[PDB]
Amino acid sequence: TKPRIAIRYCTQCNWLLRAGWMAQEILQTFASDIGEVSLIPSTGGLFEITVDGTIIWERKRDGGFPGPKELKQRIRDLIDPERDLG
Amino acid sequence: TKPRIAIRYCTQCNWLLRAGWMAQEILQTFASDIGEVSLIPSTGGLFEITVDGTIIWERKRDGGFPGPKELKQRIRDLIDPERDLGH
Amino acid sequence: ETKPRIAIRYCTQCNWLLRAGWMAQEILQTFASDIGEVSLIPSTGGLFEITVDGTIIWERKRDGGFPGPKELKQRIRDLID
Amino acid sequence: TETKPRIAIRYCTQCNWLLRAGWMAQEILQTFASDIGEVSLIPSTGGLFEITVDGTIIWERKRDGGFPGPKELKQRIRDLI
Repeated sequence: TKPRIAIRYCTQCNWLLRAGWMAQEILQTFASDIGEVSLIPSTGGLFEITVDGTIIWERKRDGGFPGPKELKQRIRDLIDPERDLG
Repeated sequence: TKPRIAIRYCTQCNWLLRAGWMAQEILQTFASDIGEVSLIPSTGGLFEITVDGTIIWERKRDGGFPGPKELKQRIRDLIDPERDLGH
Repeated sequence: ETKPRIAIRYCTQCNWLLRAGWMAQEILQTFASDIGEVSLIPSTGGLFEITVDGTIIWERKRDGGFPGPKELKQRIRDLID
Repeated sequence: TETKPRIAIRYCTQCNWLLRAGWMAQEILQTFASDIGEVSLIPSTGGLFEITVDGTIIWERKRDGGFPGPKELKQRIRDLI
């Protein structure tokens, strides 16, 4: 059972591009280790990324949007903490 | 009920880019109307797109990869064939 | 020794930015080494045209739509390699 | 400057920065559309990540401390234009 990642993003805030980019950054790094990445259109300024239900990022709490390094690290810390990302 | 869309794509075939693009084309067109689009890393030359489990594209069956028009129309046809897409 | 410059002109209104950006990435993934740049150029009514140093390798009307990634990479390969 | 801005994103190809460069290109073009002349994606070497407008640097990896978020990227472009 490989982990499942969800990205909930506000459609009218035009956050689809950044959500899709982040999905592709995740899949490029963790291709063989994750089951899927789900892009979930949402409303009202929501931007949230979960790994099997655990929030690794949420816009209000985390103060914006993640850079690729910090996103990969937070996913790694949950699914494969021993992996060196460089 | 808002459908779940899944795109299964072969990781080692370098098909992430096209899978991600199609996900974006789908979400851009059907924003509200779609529950989610899942990108599902797969192996062995698989490229398959399903709408709530119903196959709307598969590489071997359909002879390659879909253009954005045919992709959008196939999804529309499955969710409400009477819905106009302008376009 | 100067590297080819590829341009993708696309209709802004037709929402063709997504497919243009995707093609730019398919091109740079495959020919990273051999090309100098890929330029995305927002353009007017119904245009979708790809050029390699001015040479047209795809136009929407004349080629009957939009290219699949194999026939895009092959047409570039033929011109640059 | 009286021509439409030419934007260029030079990115390290061996670092797998194509994804993030193509993404920023799309963010820029989605926001500014035909107010931009072009966004050029330029395969580079050696950890380079540089964004210019008509040749003026508005972002560089080592002096700006990494990679821009969409909000700041767009504003720096807006500032010049």
